[PDB]
Amino acid sequence: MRTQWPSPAKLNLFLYITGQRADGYHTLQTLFQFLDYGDTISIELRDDGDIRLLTPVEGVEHEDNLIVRAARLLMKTAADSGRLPTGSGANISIDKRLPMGGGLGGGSSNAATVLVALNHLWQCGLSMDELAEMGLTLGADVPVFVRGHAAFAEGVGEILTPVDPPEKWYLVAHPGVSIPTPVIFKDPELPRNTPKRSIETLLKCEFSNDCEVIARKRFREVDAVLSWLLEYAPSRLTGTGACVFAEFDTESEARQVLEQAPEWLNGFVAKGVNLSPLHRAM
Amino acid sequence: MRTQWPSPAKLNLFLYITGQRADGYHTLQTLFQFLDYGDTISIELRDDGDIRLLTPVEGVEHEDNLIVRAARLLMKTAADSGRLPTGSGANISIDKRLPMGGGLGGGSSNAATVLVALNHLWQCGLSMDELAEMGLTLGADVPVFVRGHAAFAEGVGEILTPVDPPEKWYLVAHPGVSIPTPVIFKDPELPRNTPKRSIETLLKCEFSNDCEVIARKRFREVDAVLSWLLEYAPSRLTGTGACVFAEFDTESEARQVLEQAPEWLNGFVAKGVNLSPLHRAML
Ligand SMILES: Nc1ncnc2c1ncn2[C@@H]1O[C@H](COP(=O)(O)OP(=O)(O)O)[C@@H](O)[C@H]1O
Ligand SMILES: Nc1ncnc2c1ncn2[C@@H]1O[C@H](COP(=O)(O)OP(=O)(O)O)[C@@H](O)[C@H]1O
Repeated sequence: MRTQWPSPAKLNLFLYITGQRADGYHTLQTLFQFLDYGDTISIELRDDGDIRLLTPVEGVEHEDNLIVRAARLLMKTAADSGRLPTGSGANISIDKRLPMGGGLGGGSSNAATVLVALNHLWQCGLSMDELAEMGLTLGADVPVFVRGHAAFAEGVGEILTPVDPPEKWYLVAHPGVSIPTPVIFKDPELPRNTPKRSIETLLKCEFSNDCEVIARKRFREVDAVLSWLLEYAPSRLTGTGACVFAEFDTESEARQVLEQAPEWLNGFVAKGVNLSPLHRAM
Repeated sequence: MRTQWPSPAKLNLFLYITGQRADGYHTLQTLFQFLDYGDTISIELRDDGDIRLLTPVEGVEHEDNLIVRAARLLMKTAADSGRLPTGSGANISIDKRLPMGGGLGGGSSNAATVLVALNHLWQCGLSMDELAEMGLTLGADVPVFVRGHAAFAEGVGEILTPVDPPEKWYLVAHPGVSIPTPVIFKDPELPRNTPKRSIETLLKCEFSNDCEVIARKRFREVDAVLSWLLEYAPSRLTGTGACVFAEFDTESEARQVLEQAPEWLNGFVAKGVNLSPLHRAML
């Protein structure tokens, strides 16, 4: 039989870069909230051990797809501890709505959703801790999606504390430019020394994204989108860009501004949700 | 009173790059063993809450030193979970023998030793898991040093399985070139698709380091050292370089080859040990 599984977007409501190790990896303090909007993943079980992604994702080959990578990692990890019933396989299809990149975390969401879904359908019986561990090897943000709650992330992205930030409505704009994450993280002007602070401190401070000053400066398209939206509401970069979000108390106000937006904002409106649509449909 | 604390070197006996995430981070499968050789960190407790590093490290600012970063992170973490006695502080001095970088893990080791030593001396009682967690925020290799045993490391460097590889003797050479880790990791020709395999598979395969082919080609001083050493013994890059190690069954044979070595090898000899000298001193 066929099952459907949400793969929501996220926003980083705040993102602080606390340090960079000698190998180049940046430590962060960041707050994740889900959008009630995203991809939908359909799965049909197989009993011949095969994994198939039936829907190509534009510009990614089958075996590099995070969906396939996640399913094969789960398969291999389970099998190595005798947790994988013989024949365990799946046909996987994605209704893909989230942009590629943008800082909405679509790739990580897809991998989280696949691990959680297949763990359940194959009855591998892995813990959420185990799924989150494994997921972190595939994408920086997979653990927040696997665990399913709005969360303050630190450590190397593995330390997650649930929080319940305001479930606002957002106008999420996608400036017409591609920003690969390394492009921002290699920038010499990137802040990399924001003081580590408590969740109690951060939650009461003004929210900002340390990547924003850089993305705005290097990419005119982000500067244009941000300038346009700040005339209406507090608006920030999510992830390492390019996407930018404007916060509103109600759907009507968000959509009021959307209807005034130029086409080049490539905007949509969605509500922040603290429990993931994945886990909710569970 | 003054206590002394080993901060040993490591070698990666093998290092496989299994993948790279969208954010640029590379996942690895690698085997660590310690050297019975390294830095020594001396600590004197303070009761006024200060942290001082009395010995500056070449080219590294006080507050950018991983010794200071690690001491301050523990203090904050203990204080906020109510596990730091009032006034806990320390004077810290390092007898620094390890090169800067080189793939011997000196910075990570210094940070691990500080965490372990100050956790013990201030009586905070943080677990090894907590100390390894904290440590991984400071350096990629801190967890192996905190947990104190030769180990197979995977995950994002947090998943450590004890292993007992052969305690060989090594001639460790330092080609005369600086290799920042990011330069190797950003290279387009670096392997990033080595199949993730089981520890049993790995332990019974030929050992290699996926970074070596890049380091050799970009920095021919590394190519020189490797070529010279490979005439005498199996030899490989450690970490992302520049250091290269050659393995030997005995100290005599290793020092015999050292004796013949040209000056530009900048070599020393040390024995691999599976229990960290830090943890051995604490027995
Ligand atoms: N199913 C997938 N969805 C999105 N990106 C994918 C997928 N599979 C592989 N990728 C690759 O990995 C990157 C992930 O980017 P993104 O969609 O923002 O996800 P995330 O930010 O969660 O990693 C993309 O650049 C893309 O080339
Ligand atoms: N006490 C320290 N010893 C060595 N390196 C340090 C120290 N403090 C900071 N560093 C930084 O770490 C890098 C060198 O790394 P290395 O000495 O091999 O240890 P590791 O690679 O394990 O951090 C340099 O960029 C240096 O500036």
